[PDB]
Formats: sequence, structure tokens, C-alpha cells
Amino acid sequence: EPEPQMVLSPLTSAAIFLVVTIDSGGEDTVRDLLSDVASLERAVGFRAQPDGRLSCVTGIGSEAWDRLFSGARPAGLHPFRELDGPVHRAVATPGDLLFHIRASRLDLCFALATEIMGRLRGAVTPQDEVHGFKYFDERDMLGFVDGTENPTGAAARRAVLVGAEDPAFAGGSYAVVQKYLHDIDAWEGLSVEAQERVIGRRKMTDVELSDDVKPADSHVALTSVTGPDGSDLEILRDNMPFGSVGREEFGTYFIGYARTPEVTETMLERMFLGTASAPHDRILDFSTAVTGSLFFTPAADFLEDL
Ligand code: HEM
Ligand SMILES: [Mg+2]
Repeated sequence: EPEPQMVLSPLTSAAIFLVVTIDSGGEDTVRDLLSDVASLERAVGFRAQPDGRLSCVTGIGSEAWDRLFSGARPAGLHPFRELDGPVHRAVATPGDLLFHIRASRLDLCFALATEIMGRLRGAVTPQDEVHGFKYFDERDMLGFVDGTENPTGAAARRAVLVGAEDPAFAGGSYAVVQKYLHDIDAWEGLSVEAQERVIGRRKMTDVELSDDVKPADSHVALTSVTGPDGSDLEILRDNMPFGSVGREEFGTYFIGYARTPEVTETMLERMFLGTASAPHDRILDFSTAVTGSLFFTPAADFLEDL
């Protein structure tokens, strides 16, 4: 059986997202680190178990894949597709490697990030570093509970893990990241009932709005997608708040895992380009994407065998 990376993590209250590019000539150093990342995760995390819940998911971008590896590629691995809507744009920004580091405490994330970046010094250039923290009641920076409809258990494994459709890459996943900044001043100008019509759920109690009050351009309406065969197309999210009070920077770091980028990209198209019923996702009137990258997160045994 292929052993996946810790894509399906228990709930964690802290994250570091590290996105780097590989410098010309840095390939050999990167390949050595990829074969050691699971060993480093154990070295940093074991002595803080069982409450540390430290994990690192490592992702490789399309262009980086072709620099690092020869032979067969994951079937759906391509650069993030830029979406140029009438009003809103999803930008593509550079990123060769993703380290999605999660734990119950920021210090465990930081210790592992330090070991990884120590091994990659001189081989990579940092593009993005975000220290994420969840609100004590799973709220995001818009004050809504965030994670509620994530798939769990068997449903989550079926939604996120590559299987027989791409058998050489079984146990992998596709991660799409986007750093969003929120216009909190504009958002806080709305009544709670208007905010609820933007999201599609009740703010305090997190109960979904009935189908007869839920707007067509609400977030939950546009990211609810069914396949030709009537099944829900699901992704696994672990959205993390971040920011800087002095710079008035209030953000949501979006990460969505799926067994094919097609599911995440269908949701992004509905959000950014809209549908018959909806010009675009109302969440984007208060949320600006400033990064956008796609990564393949290989099976753990793929990284071990380099
Ligand atoms: C802009 C920052 C984002 C924020 C603050 C945000 C926030 C939320 C919130 C509050 C919910 C409702 C509760 C729940 O998690 O089930 C939700 C649901 C969801 N979001 Fe977003 N989200 C963002 C971006 C995205 C993006 C970019 C995608 C997909 C590409 C996405 C996909 C989903 C999905 C699939 C659901 C569950 C819908 C359902 O089936 O009920 N989100 N999000
Ligand atoms: Mg402002």
C-alpha cells in the first residue's frame, strides 16, 4: 500500500506555510532534504508527543517536478491557472516547494521550519512565509466558523488521495494555496444578516441557511459542486488566519487538498468567473488573493526512496 503524507491531520491550532523556489543548481540539495523530511518531522515532534501533533506535508510544483525528477509525472500536475474574472482575479505566483507545517503550538512548527530551511540554505529562495493561528472556536478572520463541512474519515480519504485513476502516484494529493487579505473595514460595515448572506451560514450558531434563503452568490452555494453522476465533489481545507495588527493586515491562508486539481479549480472558476445565477462569490468583495500556487504532495514512500 502507498503510505500518504499527513494530509488528513487531526485539528491543529498553529501552522507555518513556507513556499520557496529552487535556485539554479539547488536540485541536488532539495532531493537530499526531501528524503529526510519525515526523519526531521519525527526528530522535532517525538519529544513533544502526544499533544504536539506536529506534521509536515511537502508539496512539489509542476516546473520544479520536471527539474527534480525524470519519467512519469502526476496526471493533473500543472502550474496554477490564473483566473481573470470581470471583477476579481486569482493571480498565479511562483512556488516550487510547499511545506505545510501544523502542530498544536507555533514553536514546534517553527523548530521544524528552522531544520528544513537550515538544510536548504543556498539552494532555495523564500517566496512566502505565513504563521497561522486558529481562533479558540475555529473562527476565521471574518468571524465565521471555518472547517465545518470538511469531509471526515473515509469520505476525506476518497476526496483527497490519488487512487487507481493515476496508479503510479497513488497516495498523493494536490494542494492549492492562496493567501487572501480581507478588507475588514468593508466587512464590519455589513450587518450580521448581510454577512450571513455572503457566507451562506448563520454567524454565531454555524447552521447552514435554508435552500430558499441561501443566495446563489453566497460562498457555500458557489463551492457546493456535484459531479455528472450526482456525487458531492469535496475538498479538504485547513484555512488559517494570519496577520499584522500594525500593518492592518488581516488574512486567510487558504489551502485545499483534492485527489485531482479539477475539483478545486471548478470551485475557483465558480468563485472568480461565476455562473448563470451568480456574477461571482460575494466573499471576494471582501477578500483579495495575493498568491496562488498548485503543488503535488507525493506519497511519503515516494519521498523516502529518493
Ligand atoms: C477567501 C478566504 C476563504 C474563507 C475566509 C472561507 C471561509 C469559509 C467558510 C466560513 C465556510 C463555511 C463553513 C465551512 O468551512 O464549511 C467555507 C466553506 C467552504 N469553502 Fe471557503 N473560504 C475561503 C476560500 C475558499 C476557496 C478559495 C475555496 C475553494 C477553492 C473554498 C471552498 C470551500 C468549500 C468547499 C466549503 C464547504 C462548502 C459546503 O459544501 O458546504 N473556500 N469557507
Ligand atoms: Mg481598512
